[PDB]
Amino acid sequence: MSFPKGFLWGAATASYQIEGAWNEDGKGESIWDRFTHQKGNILYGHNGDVACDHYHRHEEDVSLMKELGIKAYRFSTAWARIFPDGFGNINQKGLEFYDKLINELVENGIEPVVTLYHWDLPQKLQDIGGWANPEIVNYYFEYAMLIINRYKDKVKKWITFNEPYCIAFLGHWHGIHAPGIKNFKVAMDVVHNIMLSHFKVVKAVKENNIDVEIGITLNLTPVYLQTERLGYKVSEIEREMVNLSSQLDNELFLDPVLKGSYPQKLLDYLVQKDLLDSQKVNNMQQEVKENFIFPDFLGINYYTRSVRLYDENSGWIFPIRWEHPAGEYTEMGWEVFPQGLFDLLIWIKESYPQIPIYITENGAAYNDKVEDGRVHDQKRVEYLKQHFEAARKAIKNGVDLRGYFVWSLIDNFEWAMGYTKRFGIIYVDYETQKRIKKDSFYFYQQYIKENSLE
Amino acid sequence: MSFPKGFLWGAATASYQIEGAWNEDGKGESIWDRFTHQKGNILYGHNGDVACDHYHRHEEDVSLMKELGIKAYRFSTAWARIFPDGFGNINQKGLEFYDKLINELVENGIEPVVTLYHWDLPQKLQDIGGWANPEIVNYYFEYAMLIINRYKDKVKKWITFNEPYCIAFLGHWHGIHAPGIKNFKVAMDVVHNIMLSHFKVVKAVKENNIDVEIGITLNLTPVYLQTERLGYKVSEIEREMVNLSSQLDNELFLDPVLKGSYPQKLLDYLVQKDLLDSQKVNNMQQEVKENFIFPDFLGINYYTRSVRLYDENSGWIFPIRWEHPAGEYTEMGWEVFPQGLFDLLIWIKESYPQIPIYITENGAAYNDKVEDGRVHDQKRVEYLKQHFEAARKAIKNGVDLRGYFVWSLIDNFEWAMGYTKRFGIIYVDYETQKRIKKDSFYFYQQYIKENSLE
Repeated sequence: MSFPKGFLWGAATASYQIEGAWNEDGKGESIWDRFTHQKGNILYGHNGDVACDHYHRHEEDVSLMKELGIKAYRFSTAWARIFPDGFGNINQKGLEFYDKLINELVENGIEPVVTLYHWDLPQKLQDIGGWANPEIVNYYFEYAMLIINRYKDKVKKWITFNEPYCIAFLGHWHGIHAPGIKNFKVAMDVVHNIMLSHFKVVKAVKENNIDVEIGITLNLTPVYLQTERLGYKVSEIEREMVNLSSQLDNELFLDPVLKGSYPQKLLDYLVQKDLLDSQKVNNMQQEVKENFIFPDFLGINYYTRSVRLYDENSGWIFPIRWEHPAGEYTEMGWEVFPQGLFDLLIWIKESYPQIPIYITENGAAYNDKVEDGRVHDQKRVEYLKQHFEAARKAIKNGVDLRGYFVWSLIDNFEWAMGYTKRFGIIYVDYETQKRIKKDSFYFYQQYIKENSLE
Repeated sequence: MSFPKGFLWGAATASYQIEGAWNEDGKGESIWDRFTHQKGNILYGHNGDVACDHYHRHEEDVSLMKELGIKAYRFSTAWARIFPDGFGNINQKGLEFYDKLINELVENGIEPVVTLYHWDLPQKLQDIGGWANPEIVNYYFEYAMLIINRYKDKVKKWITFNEPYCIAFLGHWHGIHAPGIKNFKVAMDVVHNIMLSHFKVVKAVKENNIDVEIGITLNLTPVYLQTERLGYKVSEIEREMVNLSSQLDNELFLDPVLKGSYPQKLLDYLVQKDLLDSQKVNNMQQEVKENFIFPDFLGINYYTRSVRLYDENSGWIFPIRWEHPAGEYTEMGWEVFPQGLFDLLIWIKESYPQIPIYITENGAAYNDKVEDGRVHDQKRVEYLKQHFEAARKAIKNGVDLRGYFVWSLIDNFEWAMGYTKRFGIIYVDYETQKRIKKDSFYFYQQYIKENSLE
C-alpha cells in the first residue's frame, strides 16, 4: 500500500458525452452540438443530440457509480443545462436536474468532484467568444461561484479546468475537438484566459474563507529519447532542440501554475518565427504576474509518452520528429507506457514548488464487439494495471500524488471519433441502452475495493 | 508439413545495403549513393559509401549463409559493380568478385536466386532516365542475359524485379527511397517499363529454350474492413470506394501480370481527377497488350495489412481512411497480422488464372541493443512465427505458394531509415563488423532445418 489517506480514486465523465437533450427544458445547444452539426467535423456525421440519455436515466447512471464503488465521481455540471444562455437567467429545470443528481450522489456516499468545465461550453458562450474572450473569466467565475455557493455544503473539491492543453490545442489548434478552431495565437489566448480564470476562482475562494479545495487539471506528455533507447550517445543539439517542443507540451502550462510567468524562450522563438507577438507576450506576462495566486491542487491527465529524436526533416513548426517504438497500441494509436507518467511524477517535483497533484483522466480505447450480450476488452485492463503500478510504485518512492480518476464510465461520444472509439468501462448497447459491466469495469471495481482502506 | 517439394526457403539481401565500395575497382556510384549524398533524403545524413564491407568480407558473408542453412540465397548482383556504366564495357574486377561469390555459393550447395534488380541501379543509368526511360528495358534485358548466359549453368531461378510497388511508389512517388522522385505519372511509367522488361526477359528466355525459370516479385497490401471489425453493417459505397485504393495497392501490378492490361477503373478515375492522361493510358494498354507474355512465377513481398474504413475526411487523392487497430507494432510502425497474407493468397488464386507464386521478402525491424556483445529481438521471432503459420496453414488448404524468403540476413542500410532500423537476423557491430547470431537468426535456422525434409 502506497496510496495515502484520501487518495481520490474515481471515474470521470463529460456531460455532452452522455447527456443528449440538447434542446429539452429550454436548454440551448452546446459548442459540441454546433461543431458536430457542421460537415467535415466528425466521422460518420455524428453529434451529441441524443447521446446515451444520461438525463432521463440518471438514476441508472448513479446506480452505475454505486456499483463501481468509486469514492469520488468526477462529473461536469453541464453549464448549458443550468444556464441555457450561459449566464444571467438560470433555468430551474436544469438546476433541479443537477440538484437531483448531486443529492442522489451524496446520498450514496459519493464525493462529487465537480469539474466546472469539461468541454461542454454553452453555444451562446461560444458565440460571444468561447475561451479566447477574456469576459468568460468572470462568467465562468460567477457560474462556478453560483455552483459553489449552491453545493459548498456537499461538494468539497472542485476542478477548475480539464486539460487546458486539449482545450487550447486539440480544441483550438488542431481542431479535432469542439469548437474546431485551428490557430496557435488563439490557443495561447485560451491558455491565458484559462489560467486567469483558475487563479481568479482560487483568489475568490481564499478571500471569502470558503472551506473548499480548488485546483486545476492538466494533461502532460513526458519525453523519452530514442537515442538512449538506441544505445548511442546523445548530442547537445538533441537536448537543446527537444527542449522547445517539450516546453510546448510540458512547461507552457506548469510555469504559470506556480512560477506565474510564461516560458520566455518559447515566446521569443515564436516571435522570431512570427508565430506570436512580443508585445502580446509581454502583456501576457504582466497580466499573469499581476493576477497570479498559488492554487491548492494540480490535476494531471496522462496517456502516453512522445518519443522524440532530433532531426530537421519534418517541416513542422518545431523541427523535431516522433518515433514509433515497438509495442502495444490502442485504437486511438497511443503507445502504452507506464514509466512516462513516472517522469512527470518526479519532474514537476523537481522543477516547481510543492503543489498537490491529482490524476483525473486515464484510459484506453478499444473496438468493443457484442458477444453474448457482452463486450470484452482485456487490453483496457492491462493498460489500467500498468498505469496503476506506474503510480503505486511511485508513491512508494515519496510521491505527493493525490488521486487517480479512470476514463471512462460508459462507452460514450468520444468527440471526433464519434461512437467508433469506446473508452468507458460499461458497455451501452445503443439500441436498448442496456448496461453491461465489462471485465475492465470489474477490474477497476476490484482495484478500488482492494486498495483503499477503511 | 504442408510446404511442398522445392519450397525455396531463403534469406534476401540487397547489394547496396551491405556492399559499400562505391568507388573501388572502377565502379561508379549507384542511384542510392547520389540520393543519399543530397541533404534532406536520409535520416542523420547517412549513405552507403562504406556499409558493411560485403565486398571485402564476402567469404564471411557466405559463411553466414552456410551457417543459416538457407536452401536458396536471394541476392542481387550489383549492376554497377559488373557494369560501372551500366552497359557496354564490362569490368572484369566486378565480374570476378561476383564469379567468386557465385562459385562459393554453389560450392556449399546454396541455390543462387539472383534478383537481377534490388534497387541498386547504377548512377549513369539514373542519369539516362532510371526506370522511366523505356531504353532500360533493353539494357536490363542484355544485362540480365549477360548474367543469365554467364550463370545459367549454376543459377536456375531468376527474379526479374523486387517490389515494383516500392520501386515505383516508395522510390518514385513518395520519394523515401532512391532516387527520391515524387510523381505519380512517373510511377505509372515505372510500372509500364518494369512489366515490359519482365515480359521481354520471359519471351527471350522462352525463345532460346534456356533451362531456367523466370518470374517477377510483387509486394501486395491486403485489405481488412474496420466496419466488419466494428460489428456493424457494411454499406455499398464503402466497398465501391475502397475498391479504387485497393486497385492501386494491388491491381495496378497484378492485372498486367496475367491479363496483360491495366485496370481501366483507376485510369478513368485519374483522368477525371486530371492525375493521368487518357491518351497515355490507352497507349500503355496498346503496348502492354502487344508485349504481354505469360511468365513462369510470381513473387510476393508481404508485410502488413491496410485497415480501411470509408470516409472522405483523410485528404488523400483517394477518399478512404486508415485505421489503427490495437495490437503489436514494429519500429517501422507496421501492424503485425498473419491473416492478411492468407487473404492475399486466395485473391490471386481467384482473380487470375493459375500462376506459381513465391514469397521473397518478409520481416520486422526492431531497435537492437548490444548486451554482452549480443543483441536480442523476440518481437522479430514472434513476427516470423506468425507469418510462417499464415502460409503453412494456407498451403494445407491447397495453395500454389512456392517459397518464402526472410528479410533480412544482417542488419544493414535500411534505405531512408539509415542504420537506425535493423532488419537483419545477424547483428553487425558497425565499429568492429563482428557477426553475432541473434535469437531470430537461430529461429530461422531452426525453422528451415526442421520444416524442410532430411
